[PDB]
Amino acid sequence: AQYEDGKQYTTLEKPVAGAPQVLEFFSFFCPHCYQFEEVLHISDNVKKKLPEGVKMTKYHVNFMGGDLGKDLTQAWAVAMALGVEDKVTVPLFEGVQKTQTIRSASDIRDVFINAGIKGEEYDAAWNSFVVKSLVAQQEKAAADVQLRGVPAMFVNGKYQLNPQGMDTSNMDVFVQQYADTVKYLSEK
Repeated sequence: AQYEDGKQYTTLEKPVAGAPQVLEFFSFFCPHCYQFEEVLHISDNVKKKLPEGVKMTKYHVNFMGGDLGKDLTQAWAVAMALGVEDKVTVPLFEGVQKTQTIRSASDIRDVFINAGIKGEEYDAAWNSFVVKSLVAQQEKAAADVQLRGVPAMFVNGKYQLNPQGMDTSNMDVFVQQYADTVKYLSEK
């Protein structure tokens, strides 16, 4: 066929019940994730092609970057709670990988402040139980699929994208193939 299990995607031998429809994992320490988000805009091009009704979820992971890696998972929880993902995603990636000005939890907090989130509001969220349960959700989702590398995308807890089975000569064309594949998997 044109789409083949084991080619553009794989099937989880152990499917995950109740999983989000489209689930992307990343780390702000992850070089290909920087490419995916900042250069390719994968999340965004997938969204523009997703069927009516199907929602998109993106979670941060702990297994890169040690202690700062976990801080970033908690910060990403704060980002989701406040709904400011689209304001902090670029400065967090650039702060970790481009300027390398993010070295502490306080430096992460600076990104939010500069983005216009109030200090008191950031700190309140950071320490909140709603954020703790959001950290929990992120951890559980990665655990459910035995996640050991990023970037990663899963459709309906059943299928995992396999971009290594794709031509990267042209980055526009790769992105649309990736997106068209997610759409295909979402209609399965």
